[PDB]
Amino acid sequence: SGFRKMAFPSGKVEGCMVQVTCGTTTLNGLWLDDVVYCPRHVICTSEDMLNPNYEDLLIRKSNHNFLVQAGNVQLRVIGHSMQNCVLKLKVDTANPKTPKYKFVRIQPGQTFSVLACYNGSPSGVYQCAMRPNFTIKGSFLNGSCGSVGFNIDYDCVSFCYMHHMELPTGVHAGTDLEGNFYGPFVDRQTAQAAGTDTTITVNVLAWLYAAVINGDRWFLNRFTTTLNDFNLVAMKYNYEPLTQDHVDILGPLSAQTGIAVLDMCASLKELLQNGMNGRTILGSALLEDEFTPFDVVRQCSGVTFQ
Amino acid sequence: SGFRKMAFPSGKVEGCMVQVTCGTTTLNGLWLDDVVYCPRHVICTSEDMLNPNYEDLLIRKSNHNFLVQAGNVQLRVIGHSMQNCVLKLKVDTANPKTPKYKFVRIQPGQTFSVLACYNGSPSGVYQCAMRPNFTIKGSFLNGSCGSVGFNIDYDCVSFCYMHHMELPTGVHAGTDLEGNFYGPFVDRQTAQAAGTDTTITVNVLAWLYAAVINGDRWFLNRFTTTLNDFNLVAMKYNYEPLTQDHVDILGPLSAQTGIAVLDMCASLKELLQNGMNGRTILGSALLEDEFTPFDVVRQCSGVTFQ
Repeated sequence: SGFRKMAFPSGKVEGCMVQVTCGTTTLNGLWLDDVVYCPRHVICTSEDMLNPNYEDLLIRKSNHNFLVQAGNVQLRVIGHSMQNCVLKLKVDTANPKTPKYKFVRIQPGQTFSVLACYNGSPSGVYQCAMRPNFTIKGSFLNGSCGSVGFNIDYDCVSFCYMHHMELPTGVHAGTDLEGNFYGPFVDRQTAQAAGTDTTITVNVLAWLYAAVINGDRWFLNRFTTTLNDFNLVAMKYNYEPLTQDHVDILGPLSAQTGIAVLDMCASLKELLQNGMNGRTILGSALLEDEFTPFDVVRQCSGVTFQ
Repeated sequence: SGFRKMAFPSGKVEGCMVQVTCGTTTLNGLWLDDVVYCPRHVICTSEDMLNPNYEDLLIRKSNHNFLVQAGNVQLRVIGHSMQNCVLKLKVDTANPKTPKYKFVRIQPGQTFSVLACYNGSPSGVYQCAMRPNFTIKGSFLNGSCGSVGFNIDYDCVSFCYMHHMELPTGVHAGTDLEGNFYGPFVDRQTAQAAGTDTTITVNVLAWLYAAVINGDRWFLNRFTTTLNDFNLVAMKYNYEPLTQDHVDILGPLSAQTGIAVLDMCASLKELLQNGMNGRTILGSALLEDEFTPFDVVRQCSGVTFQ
């Protein structure tokens, strides 16, 4: 029993992290097979970041200007390419630790693990959600760019996120592994607005189900509700609206606990309109939205990976 | 910027996890060099757990009764030994992935990462604290026993915890890697009382300093206080008392932020006596005590490991 914000085991990713240096700037890269993926702003100095012309800047750089380092071994860059916002640095040797991997573009509200790295060296791992406004509330210091987010199917690592920027508001932005930003952000040091951040309702419901499974039942209320009437209240508290797809996704959790999804919605609705009155749920005084319904089933059923 | 409950990268540990089977029971083992460490109650059936005579039970078991499996390879048990509450299963092959390691007995209030495993296969990693009552509030399903907790010095893994038991209260108990339980617990399925759990005050102060560093300053109050007067209030709220050693440990955080330790104590004292009034600190509505002063400096300075 018990419930924790669990990250995926990071080993399969740790062996893919390299240090990329272009000029003075050094950040992290992802060494899969014979391509090193890293943020293209590695080619930028502090001045260039304010208004970078990446095509022009990249053209002033040559293969020999990129120093890729993995531990105390050096990789030779035999080719460089820019895909949207990622640099593809083709090196001469394929990473012998290359796991079975997938590149995926996740949707807001999905969770993944981040391996936070500095100088190509892992410092820690934590689980987070892609906010509905396509930011992440991470922990990234200077030099952590190129840190990646991932999910692990049993033997297959799904890379979904590469860190690029800390917005001036202190939240973090990045791309998928094809270099396409999540959200409306660009890799330039300018003020950039993230949209209104909403709470991921289906995740909160998932976590409520986890709370029931772990014995926290006090929020099971006397009421029920409709999906239309629930969404009316959720809109007021900046919760994303619930769809039938979300109900369908919560099906197994409803079956395991004997609590229909709309009955849990009535409990959540009451939690929103009346708060938690100095009480907790799974140790939290706030409603948690960084567990998907799949995270809950995974943790409550103990699925493992390679 | 930003702050997250970061776990250590788990790769160095993942390659040490094996599956141990004795009779019907299967749990996790730790394969270091040529010794597999696992909970001795692997030799127990469900009935034996209520009143196990481990010496007698172990004597009824032979080397060929222990099936150690790592992936799809089998390890041959060439010897078995019981050290306090751990079984030492000497196998014929030394783990080629054996990291530089240390066995350490940590003190209550210290943090470490747990690699939660089932059938010898990693399912997730999370950071936790050893409570002052020598329990841990983990996430362990059936078959997760033998999961280990660890810290990572740059290249050296310090194993500090092996999971053995979920207490009937749903909290978790285990041993160091020499088999000595943390706390007054025994590995038998009987009601076992954990002491009063207190909040780890020096950790809460560390996390306050992290909050200042990350821009959460509203709790910096108009007051100051003495170490004697602070401990008077902390005792009322089930906070462990603060020593000069704790003050000395917080020294660097005090230097970085320009806030004397006793001034932070006055802020914490006010937080205790008056609550947080529906406000948050680093995203939390509760005071967090699972970051040590070293965790904060580590995360705020971005120290890395092998």
